[PDB]
Amino acid sequence: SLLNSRYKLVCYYTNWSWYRPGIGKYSPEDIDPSLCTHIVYGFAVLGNDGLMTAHDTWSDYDNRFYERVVEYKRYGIKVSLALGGWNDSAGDKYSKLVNDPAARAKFVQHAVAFLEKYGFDGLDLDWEYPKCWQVDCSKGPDSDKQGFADLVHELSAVLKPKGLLLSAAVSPNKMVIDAGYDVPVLARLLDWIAVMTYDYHGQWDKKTGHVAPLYYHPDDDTTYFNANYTIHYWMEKGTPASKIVMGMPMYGQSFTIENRGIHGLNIPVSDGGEPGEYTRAKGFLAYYEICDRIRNSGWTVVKDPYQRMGPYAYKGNQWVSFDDVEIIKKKVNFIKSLNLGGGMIWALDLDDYRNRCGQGKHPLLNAIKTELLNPKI
Ligand SMILES: N[C@@H]1[C@@H](O)[C@H](O[C@@H]2O[C@H](CO)[C@@H](O[C@@H]3O[C@H](CO)[C@@H](O[C@@H]4O[C@H](CO)[C@@H](O[C@@H]5O[C@H](CO)[C@@H](O[C@@H]6O[C@H](CO)[C@@H](O[C@@H]7O[C@H](CO)[C@@H](O[C@@H]8O[C@H](CO)[C@@H](O)[C@H](O)[C@H]8N)[C@H](O)[C@H]7N)[C@H](O)[C@H]6N)[C@H](O)[C@H]5N)[C@H](O)[C@H]4N)[C@H](O)[C@H]3N)[C@H](O)[C@H]2N)[C@@H](CO)O[C@H]1O
Ligand SMILES: *[C@@H]1O[C@H](CO)[C@@H](O[C@@H]2O[C@H](CO)[C@@H](O)[C@H](O)[C@H]2NC(C)=O)[C@H](O)[C@H]1NC(C)=O
Repeated sequence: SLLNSRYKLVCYYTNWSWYRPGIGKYSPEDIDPSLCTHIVYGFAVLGNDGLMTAHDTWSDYDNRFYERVVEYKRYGIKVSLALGGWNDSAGDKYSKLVNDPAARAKFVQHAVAFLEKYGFDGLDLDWEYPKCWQVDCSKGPDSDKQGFADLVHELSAVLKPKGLLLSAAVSPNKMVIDAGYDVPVLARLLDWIAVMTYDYHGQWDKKTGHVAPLYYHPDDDTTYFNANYTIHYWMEKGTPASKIVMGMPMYGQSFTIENRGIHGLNIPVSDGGEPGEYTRAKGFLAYYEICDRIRNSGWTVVKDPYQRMGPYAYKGNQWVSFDDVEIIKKKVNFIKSLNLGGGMIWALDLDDYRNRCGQGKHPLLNAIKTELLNPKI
């Protein structure tokens, strides 16, 4: 079992996946307890009073979603609550908090009481990002770095004596890592660091690219935009391998390409791809939306024979890059070879949990589990 192994498999849960039609609906009881060692509930948010608060009272509270995910502690899974996420990280409110010691002191006592009220095992910090607010390093003050480090210390000082966990989801981008993170302090105090080794490329690049390359590719604009560089950089900055869990995407980045005639990497893009029926977000497709396009709508798949990155698929002017089972096995062997703490997925509700594509239920996540449990490297 994963729980008896030397590896973590940290699964993000998202409360908003409930609000999807038909088979895209995901509920707490859809969580497969054999596939995760840790479940992280996305998200709670930062209230205007500087205190953590529920993001969606109808699900989290009225329909007892918090309690129904904390249910999984009964299997020996550790269940944490994540604070933040992309939308909540817009603007200055996390910076205002961490630069104000009085506000941090108030926040910390309330946050631990909040976790204990609902039975969470710990807190996951997902501020995107200290200093580089929503990856704009011109926006935030340098002092976000020390402020975040002191927030992590102050949370640790209250959580650790109670046996509660503290983790963070962190940038894979060199520039953001350098500006936002006091890596030695975080590495010492956090129980794990979930490196978000995905979203390296997307519609914002104005050209096609892979959501989550593992190794450098000769046509890359930089040597930094791949999981191999990112994970080694976190270690170079002072993170122990055992503290790192490597993120893997259960989804793809989609693109509307400018001309249907060329369809390779780095080709011009006019917009995000057309939204999926279930996830309804331009530029984004769940794995179960992608595999259906390939299986039943004739999308053409291009693989990398050197396995530096997963596949992409295209049809007409639509183009999506994503991870398949093959590249996932390669990434998990990479995790094992570096003796990392384990793997992480974003997110439970985006894998093909319903077996819509006939590859079995949870094909990507089961591929991770099987390779993590395989002794050979
Ligand atoms: N009541 C119910 C409700 O509950 C429910 O509501 C739901 O709630 C949930 C939760 O809030 C919602 O989910 C969220 O949905 C959103 C989508 O709508 C998601 O948003 C996305 O999030 C992802 C991340 O998770 C974002 O991804 C990021 O995107 C940005 C860009 O947008 C990327 O940032 C860019 O990064 C690149 C590098 O990668 C960087 O480029 C560099 O810039 C530098 C500096 O400028 C350059 O350097 C210079 O270069 C030149 C030459 O090269 C030199 O001369 C210079 O010297 C040099 N300095 C360099 O070239 C580049 N390397 C860019 O600058 C940077 N901007 C970022 O990386 C990427 N991570 C994404 O954008 C978001 N859209 C969100 O994640 C979800 N959680 C849910 O949707 C919501 N509905 C409701 C549901 O129905 O129902 C109610 O009932
Ligand atoms: C994985 O990433 C690491 C580190 O970024 C690469 O190892 C480096 O190899 C390059 C060759 O230029 C050197 O810059 C460093 O001297 C190496 N560092 C270490 C610690 O070996 C490694 O090449 C990358 N792997 C692949 C397969 O691309």
